[PDB]
Amino acid sequence: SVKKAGVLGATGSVGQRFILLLSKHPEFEIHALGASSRSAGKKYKDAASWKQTETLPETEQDIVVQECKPEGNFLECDVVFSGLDADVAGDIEKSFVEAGLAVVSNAKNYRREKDVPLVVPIVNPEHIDVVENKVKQAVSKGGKKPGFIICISNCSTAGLVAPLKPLVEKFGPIDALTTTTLQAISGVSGMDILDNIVPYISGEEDKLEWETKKILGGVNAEGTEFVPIPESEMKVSAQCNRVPVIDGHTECISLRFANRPAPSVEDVKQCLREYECAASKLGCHSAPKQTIHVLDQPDRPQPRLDRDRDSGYGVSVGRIREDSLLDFKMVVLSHNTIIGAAGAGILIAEILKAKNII
Amino acid sequence: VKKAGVLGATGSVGQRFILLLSKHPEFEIHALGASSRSAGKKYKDAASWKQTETLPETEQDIVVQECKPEGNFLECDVVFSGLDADVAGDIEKSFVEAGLAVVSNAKNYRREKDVPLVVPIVNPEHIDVVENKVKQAVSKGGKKPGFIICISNCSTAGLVAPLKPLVEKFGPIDALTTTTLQAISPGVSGMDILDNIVPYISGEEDKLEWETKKILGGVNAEGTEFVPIPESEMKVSAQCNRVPVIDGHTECISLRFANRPAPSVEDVKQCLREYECAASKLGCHSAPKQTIHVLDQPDRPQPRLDRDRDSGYGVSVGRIREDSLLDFKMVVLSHNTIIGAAGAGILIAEILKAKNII
Ligand SMILES: NC(=O)c1ccc[n+]([C@@H]2O[C@H](COP(=O)([O-])OP(=O)(O)OC[C@H]3O[C@@H](n4cnc5c(N)ncnc54)[C@H](OP(=O)(O)O)[C@@H]3O)[C@@H](O)[C@H]2O)c1
Repeated sequence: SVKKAGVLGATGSVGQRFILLLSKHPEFEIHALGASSRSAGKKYKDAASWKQTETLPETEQDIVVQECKPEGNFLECDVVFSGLDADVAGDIEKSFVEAGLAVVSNAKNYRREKDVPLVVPIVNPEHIDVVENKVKQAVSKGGKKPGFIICISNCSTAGLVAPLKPLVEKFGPIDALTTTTLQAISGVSGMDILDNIVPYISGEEDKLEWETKKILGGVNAEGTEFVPIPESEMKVSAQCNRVPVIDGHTECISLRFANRPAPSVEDVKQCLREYECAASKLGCHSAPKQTIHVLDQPDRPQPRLDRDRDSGYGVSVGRIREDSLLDFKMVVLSHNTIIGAAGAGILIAEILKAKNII
Repeated sequence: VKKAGVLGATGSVGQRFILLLSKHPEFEIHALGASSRSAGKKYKDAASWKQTETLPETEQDIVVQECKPEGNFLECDVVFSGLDADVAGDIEKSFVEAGLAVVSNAKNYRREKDVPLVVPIVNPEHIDVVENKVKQAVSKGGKKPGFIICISNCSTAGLVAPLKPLVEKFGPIDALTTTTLQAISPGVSGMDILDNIVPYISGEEDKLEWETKKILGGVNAEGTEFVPIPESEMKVSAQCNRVPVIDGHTECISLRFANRPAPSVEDVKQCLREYECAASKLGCHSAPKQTIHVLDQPDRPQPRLDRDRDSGYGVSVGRIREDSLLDFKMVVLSHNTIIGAAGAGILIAEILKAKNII
């Protein structure tokens, strides 16, 4: 069965990738596209300075970009993805929720809101239960389906937590966590980055440190709001860097378990290679069976040689070994195809589709 | 005016030694050694000049010699070594036994209990072990005994440079992380590194972890051997990466003090600003009096923006801020001219000469 999909901020970078993906999806129909006044009225192909290495089909190319209001075609969408600029996403997404619509957003605005799930779909799909219970209890009493928002974490946060989930399931809570990122370009000018390193990405470290606590966190007794891992319970230290690499974020991570003793390296590696995410078990269309590709070569993963090879995995993980300060260190290569805003967004909608929320 | 030898003169480290010595009035380039397939040839005909700056042509005409203590090598007041580790142990041993003063970049003798491992802007006082030994041999036999001082690689020197003043002021550091983003400056081809990250430098993390504890360690009661900091009292975790950058290693670092409670972030910044290395206080020519350059901009240091401008400091240090796991984190940029093998070696020779060990 085909659900109708809308895209807010459709002309932007993340918006482009949303439409590109949904275009190949057998379960979704691109029904409404939204951007600013500068774009409204134009065919998508004229509204968007297309920056993807892949071209878009003609039928999607001719679709007329609409204003970002819960109106006409947007009121007809079963799910509304959002890559809106944060300057406008606040007001707009709220009115979409108010109109009773299902919003899956990459905007940072509502990420830290207490009743809003912050979801890396290959890691914490269970955090969606909060909206699931709200929705299903509302409709069972005969009332109108409330409308809600689920937020998509960034590629960097998603890369950090991805290997952590199986490890936390098997060996219990992680109380200490470091990450130094080596982040790719995919604005950053050639002037800024060529033969250079910028040891600062604005807001990225606070994002990384705070979001991971919510994603790996829990819910309050009333089951309506999220209770992120408190600071006394888990320390997270991020250092983010831009590097002269076109595609694929690398993270050099360190971790310690709260429960003693630490497992063995082989148990850790075996845990990571064996993990199947909840979304795969639900039978979701865009979910990877295995979310992690464990690599044994001592110089792997590398962004350039493992980008395509492992594009079916959430992350590639290499150099898993015992640490000198915490328990283990390892190297993580994110894959945009799976854990990128667009890929994460579609999977959330599939999870919503299964479980009958949309 | 001291006469200088260079072993493994044709290699990357040898080239840097020769170049830097030619710009130095206190030294005379007196002997050059390399492989037997180089021996008997002018230096320009023996070497593939991989440097940016060209050599004065009078230096180019120097005939390279076999790596043996035999002719011009026997008259050198200091012999610098840039031999590969698979032959260096044999040759450097011969030189020491011939009575010569060896300053080596090779790894072979670094872990020896009696051999100083020196980052001369950090632990020049470790040379006192050699000094007292030479003092002992003069009283006993009349002649100098022959010795090795080992030079730490640029990566270790970068880590330890800002730590020295901190430890002097606030006491020992019991925990320390580093993720490095290391410049090209086996080799490393463009094919490996361009538009890519290589999360592995062979032996690098091991050296970084072990050598730190010795460099920041002490001397036994008799002043005859080195007592590196016990593993339990300083946990050091390194994660080394190669990036597409020509010159200037970046290190993303975290540290915690053993002495509780921690100083403030303001105390730390000013401690680094006020540090003047002891080699500068001795009057050594190559030692930077402003050893550390702290930068206040949120996006600095950057290798390409700061490598020429800060080429006369040991390190530039930026983004000094409170940490959430350990006490503080910060971004460190190394300056090869000062703390690289050649620059470090010349400074050691300057200290040796000032202290009459020659
Ligand atoms: N070279 C140029 O002239 C130029 C132009 C655009 C972008 N860029 C660069 O490329 C990047 C791509 O942009 P982005 O996706 O990061 O962010 P963005 O374009 O500013 O915003 C993302 C999406 O939000 C929409 N939007 C913005 N303001 C809106 C409003 N007031 N009401 C409703 N929708 C609104 C945009 O549609 P609209 O397309 O209608 O604005 C776009 O689809 C930018 O960060 C920028 O650096 C350069």
